[PDB]
Amino acid sequence: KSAYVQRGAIITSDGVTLAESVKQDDGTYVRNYPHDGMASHTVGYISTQYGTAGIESSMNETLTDWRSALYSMAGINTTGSSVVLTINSQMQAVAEAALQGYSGSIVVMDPSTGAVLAKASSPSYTHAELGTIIESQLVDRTTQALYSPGSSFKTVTLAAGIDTHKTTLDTTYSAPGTMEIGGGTIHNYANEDMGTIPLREAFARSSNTALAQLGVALGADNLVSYARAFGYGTALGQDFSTTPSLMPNPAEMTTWELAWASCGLPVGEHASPAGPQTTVMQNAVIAAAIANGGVVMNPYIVDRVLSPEGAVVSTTSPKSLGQAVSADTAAQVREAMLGVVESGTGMGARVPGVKIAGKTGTADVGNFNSFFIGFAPYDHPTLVVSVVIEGNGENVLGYGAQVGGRVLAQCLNIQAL
Ligand SMILES: *C(=O)[C@@H](NC(=O)c1c(-c2ccccc2Cl)noc1C)[C@@H]1N[C@@H](C(=O)O)C(C)(C)S1
Repeated sequence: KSAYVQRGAIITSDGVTLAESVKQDDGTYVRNYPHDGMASHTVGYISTQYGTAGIESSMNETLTDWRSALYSMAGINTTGSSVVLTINSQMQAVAEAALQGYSGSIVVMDPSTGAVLAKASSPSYTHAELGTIIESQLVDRTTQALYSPGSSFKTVTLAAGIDTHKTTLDTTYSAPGTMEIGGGTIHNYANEDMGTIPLREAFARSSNTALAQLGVALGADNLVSYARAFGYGTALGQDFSTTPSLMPNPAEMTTWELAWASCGLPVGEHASPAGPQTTVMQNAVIAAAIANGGVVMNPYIVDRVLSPEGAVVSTTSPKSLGQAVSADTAAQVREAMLGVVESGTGMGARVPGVKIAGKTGTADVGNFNSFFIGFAPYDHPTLVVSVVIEGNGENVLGYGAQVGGRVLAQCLNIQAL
């Protein structure tokens, strides 16, 4: 009976329709996807073969007595209501252009609300291609793929160390090329001996040996608690599905495992999952919480629902998942992240004439992935970005940062119009 009931439209915040139902002469309705290929994973689909995904799935209730027995009356009475997303089409096009030629994903988010302004996964597909045989492409690498976050997770270790008042940005750390911890070995990248340096510098240069010592000083309970307070263990998304980011049961962790976890590498062996394992969306949520004075927002992608004749049925409200760190801690972490871009591993994210802050990472998976989270402008951030570029075959060292800065710069100009 449901082919005869018109399905509501899915529309961007700037007024671009990405999904629509069209009436047949038959009486039935056919699902049409204008600008087919934009925000495909987010818009989603309902397919017998390929399953259901995205807004088509999560808002299916919304987009979907005596008259019900008459199929001829299904068309007149009740139309589906439409969904206006928080996605902006120009920011979406920006994120999609930056992923051309690469596998991975980008999220652009408003740090004060958690509104998702761009959400792109690559490789992507068109709805036309769902009517044919295809495999990778269908995985939503923003929300439904887990990755070792590598050094980008040091944002959480740093935040926890500062928030528990166990260290400060100017506290010095030995940052040798190799160190014995928990009866195993931790190395800096390239075995680089950095000598004794302040934590802000250990963070800007992404020393594993330094940040591992902080993780060990923190202990497993604190490291796991802080990860969870940033959202680990929560299925992020008010109105979309994200697979929870994972940490171990702290009681099961060893010291060596702890050392590695605090650098973003999951090496545990126990009943509970190894961690951290992250989504890109979770990485955005962390950057956003840091950008927003420590207040974690549950991200969302629907702005509002519109009745068939264009009335506002309802509006999403921003909702907090709590205060993960104090405002004072957040300002310190923001400062440390500025250092990453101004003088450490994130210089590829620099954009002349605007202050960009962030944290980079690289995780071995002979393949490695490149991560970046960041926000801008440094003073009064209005945007957050989270990026993964998957190596696969290629060396992609530093690519996440170059992509991140580019996306932020172009999204700021869009914001400005
Ligand atoms: C965290 O991402 C860090 N990554 C590494 O150190 C990592 C290594 C490596 C080499 C020897 C012993 C242990 C490990 Cl994990 N191999 O692959 C990567 C490079 C640092 N962060 C990165 C950046 O912020 O992206 C680096 C490249 C500066 S190293």
